[PDB]
Amino acid sequence: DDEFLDMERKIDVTNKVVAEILSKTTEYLQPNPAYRAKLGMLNTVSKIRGQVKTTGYPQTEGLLGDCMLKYGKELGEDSTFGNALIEVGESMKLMAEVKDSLDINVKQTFIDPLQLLQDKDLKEIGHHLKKLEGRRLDYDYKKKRVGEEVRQAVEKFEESKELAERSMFNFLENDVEQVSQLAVFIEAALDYHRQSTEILQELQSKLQMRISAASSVPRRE
Amino acid sequence: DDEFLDMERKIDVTNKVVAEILSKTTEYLQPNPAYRAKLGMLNTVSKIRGQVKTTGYPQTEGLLGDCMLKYGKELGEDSTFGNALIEVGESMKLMAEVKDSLDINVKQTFIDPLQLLQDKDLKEIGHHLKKLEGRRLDYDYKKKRVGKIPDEEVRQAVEKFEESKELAERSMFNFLENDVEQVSQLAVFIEAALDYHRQSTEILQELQSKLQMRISAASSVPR
Repeated sequence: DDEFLDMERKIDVTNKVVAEILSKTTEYLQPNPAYRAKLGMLNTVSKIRGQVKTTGYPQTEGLLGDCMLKYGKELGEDSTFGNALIEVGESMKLMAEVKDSLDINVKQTFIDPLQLLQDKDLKEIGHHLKKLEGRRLDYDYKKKRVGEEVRQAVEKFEESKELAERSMFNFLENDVEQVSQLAVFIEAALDYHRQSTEILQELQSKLQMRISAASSVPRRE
Repeated sequence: DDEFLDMERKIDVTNKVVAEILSKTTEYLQPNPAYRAKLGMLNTVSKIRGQVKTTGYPQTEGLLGDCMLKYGKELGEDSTFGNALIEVGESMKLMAEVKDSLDINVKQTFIDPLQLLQDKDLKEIGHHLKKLEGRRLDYDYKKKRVGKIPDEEVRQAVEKFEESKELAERSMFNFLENDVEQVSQLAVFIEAALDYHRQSTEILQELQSKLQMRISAASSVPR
């Protein structure tokens, strides 16, 4: 009955992390409350929606991209800054899709998975623990003489007791499944950073050249 | 005199561009309004006794890492998931530290310099033009009164009006001629985001290597 209390506190900790990792992650994607979907919407596992943001939100990078492009054009094709702006905004727009993906890939590939874990094994463990605890109470009170009752009460207490140790031990003997999940997250985060590097590197060059050409001519005084 | 009016429309767009980049950049760094302010105050630290770049605010990556550290240890020295959770949380701590540098460095080398372009170069120009509206409004006054006032009454009204138009003109010209320097400021910015992503890719990988082993060693085991 000791292991029990110990395996329990562990699933108990397991629960706290899943929720926490979920919110902390979901937040990592959209730090701004204004552009972070309702929890109700983020609580659904949509195999056709990885959206973590609110309908239409261009993503920060997109907003930084639109303005550089709008105003860069206004400045005319004769201004080095306006033309560079158009190129930088162009890049920023492509930086918004690479982010849209990070969001999506993490929603459906890491968050929803941790959610199915919540809605299945954990919830199941819960009822096994909740039924048990309940079975445990009606027995204490009853084991002090009633009137076929004391009988099928104990047998009910054991069923629920083992059944609670089964699914619970068979989960704390699972671990590795959750660890593989984490990995799925790091992988998704990896493309986002590598792909964001490639775009920025491209832009970096496109800008290093513009400066050079413009700098190899004596600016009018 | 559009050659003039064209230069004004430009300097006009510039500010709209500049101010917009200042807010969008800031929101980029800190989507969460709670720390946008705590970000415009960031200073570069001296490192005589260590390299600690404090921020004054958490980074999402840091938050997340904390939760994994806290419950990972709580799980148990024997738990595989907690053991993995601890290692992953630690990485998150570096991810955060790298985030702090993007904030600081973009603030220092892109936002402050760009705010400076406002508080000085664009201000000086906004001023000369404002100064010219007066001469131009005054000029047109004495002009509407030729024959009703001295000869120097209108002659001066033009000089200070032309000596001004040329001041606002020459001033707009120089700024628009060195915008090369601004594409240069954008280059300092991209360099910042660029650096930040690579050092992030560097951390993630190190961890992914360790995670595989962890997952492998946890499966190539008896039950």
